[PDB]
Amino acid sequence: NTPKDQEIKKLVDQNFKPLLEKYDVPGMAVGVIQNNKKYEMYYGLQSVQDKKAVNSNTIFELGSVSKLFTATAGGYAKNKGKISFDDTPGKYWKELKNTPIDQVNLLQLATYTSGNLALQFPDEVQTDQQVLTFFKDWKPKNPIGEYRQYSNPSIGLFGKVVALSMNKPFDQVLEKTIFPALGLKHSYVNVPKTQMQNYAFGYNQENQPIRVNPGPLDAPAYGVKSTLPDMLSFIHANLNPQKYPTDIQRAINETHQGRYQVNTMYQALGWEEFSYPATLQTLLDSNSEQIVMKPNKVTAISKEPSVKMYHKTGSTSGFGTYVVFIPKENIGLVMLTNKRIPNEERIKAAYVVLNAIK
Ligand SMILES: *[B@]([O])([C]N1[C]=C(C2=[C][C]=[C]C(C([O])=O)=[C]2)N=N1)OP([O])([O])=O
Repeated sequence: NTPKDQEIKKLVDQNFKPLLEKYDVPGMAVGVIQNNKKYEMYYGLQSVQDKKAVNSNTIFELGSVSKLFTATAGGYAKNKGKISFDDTPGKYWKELKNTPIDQVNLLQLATYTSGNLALQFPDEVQTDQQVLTFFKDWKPKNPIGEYRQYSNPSIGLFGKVVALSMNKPFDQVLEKTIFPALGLKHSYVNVPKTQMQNYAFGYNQENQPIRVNPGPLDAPAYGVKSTLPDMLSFIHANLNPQKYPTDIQRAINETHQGRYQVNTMYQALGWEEFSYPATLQTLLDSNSEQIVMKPNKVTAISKEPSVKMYHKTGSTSGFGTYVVFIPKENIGLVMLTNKRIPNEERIKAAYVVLNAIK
């Protein structure tokens, strides 16, 4: 005879709250959506030195969960006929016409299969001129389309091309088109002066306050900041795309389509996809050092499951993110922290909570 809000709170207290003491995490926001009912749980401090509590207004760095907004933007551009995933970047970024990188298509950039792009740009690459020079000087290594290497430059270039195709800088594509289409009110590429009071400090592994550094093509790769209420609205859109206008509806569905497999992990656009029900170990394997940090030969999808679940981890120097949703159970979860904790702890906490809820 316990209300649903209190049962979810108890499960999140049991599974997420102990991670704050264990990893010395100053602040955490955990959100659950089930049957279009949203539950918001806030713990600890957005700023230790200011003694400001995490709340519904607190802005967190999403890190690589930013890639889900880049993927959604690409899906929007494709379904409006602004790009094809069979196009090469040279069609939109003319200075890349007839260069080796112009042999790589947009889908291969978005899904990390160029065959010669690492996690990060070289440290020296900062300016737009330096980014252009990097891609002009790029040469293939592995056969194009065959090897997955998780890469910021790779989806970064996809983002930049999607932006060129819509005649707007990438920050404006998200802030003026995609965020408003998804009904997000407190989501930013650039947090304005009037919201800096709501922008959490991140905390590094010595619990020193830090925020993300500017970097080359940072926005499309890891540059989005958001609140728990906005991230629950984003999960709602992914659970119920039919309720949104055609353009963003088709954009969202585009991001759910598996493109290839690496064992039990299906690479969608931004999202990782699994046959549901998934075992905990399947979800843990998706974020192993081998999958995240090294190249892996991809396979064609040979078993398309009827029922799928989707997740994505995100990290910056000072922030950890995890988002997961299961269409069949009409349920999802968001975790935001202002200190990185191991990916495996995020995945396991979410797994226990989502499997225990009635
Ligand atoms: B994204 O967030 C890709 N990603 C992670 C990072 C990162 C992680 C930890 C520290 C630092 C640093 O100190 O700046 C950066 N940069 N890009 O995805 P994952 O790692 O898969 O969740």
